[PDB]
This record gives sequence, C-alpha cells and structure tokens, in this order.
Amino acid sequence: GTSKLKYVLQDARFFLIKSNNHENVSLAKAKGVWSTLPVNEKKLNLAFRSARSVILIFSVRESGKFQGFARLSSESHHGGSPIHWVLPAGMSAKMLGGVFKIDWICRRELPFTKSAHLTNPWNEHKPVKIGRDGQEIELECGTQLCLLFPPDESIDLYQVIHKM
Repeated sequence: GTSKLKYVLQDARFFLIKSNNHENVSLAKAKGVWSTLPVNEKKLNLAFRSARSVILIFSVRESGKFQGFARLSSESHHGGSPIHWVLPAGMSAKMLGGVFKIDWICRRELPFTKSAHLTNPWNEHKPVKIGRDGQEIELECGTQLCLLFPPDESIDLYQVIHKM
C-alpha cells in the first residue's frame, strides 16, 4: 500500500536532480550519498531545515526516464570519507562541496511516458520532466510523481520513518 510513502511525503519539498551519466547515480544508489554545486547545496540545506522531508528525484540526462528518488537524512557535510565521483570535464572535487547523506525510497525507473500528465506550477506549468538540476517541484506535483514509481522490494521504509 501507499500509507507509509504518503506519510513520508506529507510535509515534503521536492527537487529535480539531473546527472550527466549513469555511473554517478549507480554510486549514489549504493553508498547513499549525493553532492551538488554550491548554489544547489545551499538550496538543499535550507530545505532540509524547513521541511519534514526533502526528496531528490533523479534523472540522467538524455535517458528519457527518472532513475528513482531519495530523502535527505542530513545537511551537507565536509571533511568526511571522500566520494570518488566521476568528475565532469573541468570540475574538481572541491567544486562539489559537501556530501549529503540520503536514504533511497525507490531505486527503480519511471519513464517520462508515465509522467506526461503532470506539470510543475513552480516551473511555468511545464511537464515535470523539464527542469534544470536543482529545480524545485511543487508539493502536489512532486507527491503524485513519487506515487507513480513502482514498488521497490529492496527498500524498507522502517529506517526513514524512524528518523522522522
């Protein structure tokens, strides 16, 4: 059922995360971490302190799909165990700033063909698939998008619900 997921999402902010390759999403799915550029890092840290849950919805560029969604379990932090992302051309490890710890809620894919009926009012009422990295998604739109994902049998929401 959806009672657990709806509880997690009740007071949530949602952000579209765009990745340049599948490798970084695979790393993030296994280690439960994410890093972003400083402008988005500041936005996510503000959101973490202002909402009961902050949800990141991942899409690899040119893939035509979302690859899953996760909930922030911490603000960004520096000086921890270094994450060996595949750094894009001209980007250094210091430019990515802090590491967010995240708990994945769904690691299964959702093709854009299944979200074509959803528009984001906070992005000029464009289809929810459209947005720059870090684009915030309005609550109702983000909730309905997350509810479209298939159930993930590798996920147990027990830990997320306990840390809320």
